[PDB]
Amino acid sequence: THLSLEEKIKLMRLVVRHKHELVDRKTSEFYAKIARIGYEDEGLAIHTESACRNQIISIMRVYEQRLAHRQPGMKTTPEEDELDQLCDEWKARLSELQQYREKF
Repeated sequence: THLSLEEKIKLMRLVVRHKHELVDRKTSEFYAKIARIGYEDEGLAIHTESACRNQIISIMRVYEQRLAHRQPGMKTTPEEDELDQLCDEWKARLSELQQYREKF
């Protein structure tokens, strides 16, 4: 299914709010919780764990494309600025966990 921009922001706000609850190698518990709270509180459709995770993967993929093609002087909206900030914060959490796994 396809999320609207508003739904993408609601979803990423939740992901970031709960980011410290993600435990490396326990992704199932995290994405299941996000899917549940997104449905119960933010009015998102019922998603399976996998479907919810796929939505977040897609948001992040498009974010990376936006970053790569951003141009100096481009005009952005406040919704775009918030989504980019949320995506940056989620990317940083994933990178933190990757560094912990690799280095120790």
